Amino acid sequence: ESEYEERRDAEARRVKSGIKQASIFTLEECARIEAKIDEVVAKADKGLYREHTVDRAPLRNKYFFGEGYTQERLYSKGEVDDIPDWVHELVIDRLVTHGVIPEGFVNSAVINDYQPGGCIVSHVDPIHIFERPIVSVSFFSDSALCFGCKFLFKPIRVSEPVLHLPVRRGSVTVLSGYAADDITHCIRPQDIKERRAVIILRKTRADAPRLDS
Ligand SMILES: O=C(O)CCC(=O)C(=O)O
Ligand SMILES: [Mn+2]
Repeated sequence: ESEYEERRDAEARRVKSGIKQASIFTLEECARIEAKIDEVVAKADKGLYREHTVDRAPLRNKYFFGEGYTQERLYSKGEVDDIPDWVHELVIDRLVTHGVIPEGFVNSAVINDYQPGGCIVSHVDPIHIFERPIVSVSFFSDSALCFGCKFLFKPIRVSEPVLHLPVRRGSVTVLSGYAADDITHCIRPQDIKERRAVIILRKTRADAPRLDS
């Protein structure tokens, strides 16, 4: 019934207005990047990174490069590891060549690695920390990015998405405007049925607040 359908669809159009998607990477180019992601996981497992580079959760690990953060604040310089050369060579440079982002934009790369059933709770990328657009490239498997969900308790549930955005393996997702600023996004446990990883590429604001030593 409407007005529900009408009002949901109206906001979904607003969200979509701030979403651009690209492919660019072939599946063979994806497998190559996936091999590098596996190398990062292995290196972290051997404890070869700086402490704040690696954050571990039940079904999800995050790997912070370039900049890390926590009212959110960046860590002091040198607390997380530098962006690996392969992220520049295989991912950032490709997106620059294709005009998705300008040269020198990206100074933060985060890899999220999800096991089946993994998720990330609804949030807005800290607007006082990160410039827009926010760019992500997805790997290993197909999934979906949802907008506007609430993660509820008593009992545990995730509410209905305002927008459900399919994200194929190799998909490039570019968030701006409404989709980046005016609504949350998340990954629902139900949309991670197999291992999936994502590289999130961002520019920190020159005036982003930073912890001191
Ligand atoms: O997994 C994704 O595509 C997005 C993850 C995300 O939004 C985040 O890590 O801040
Ligand atoms: Mn996010």
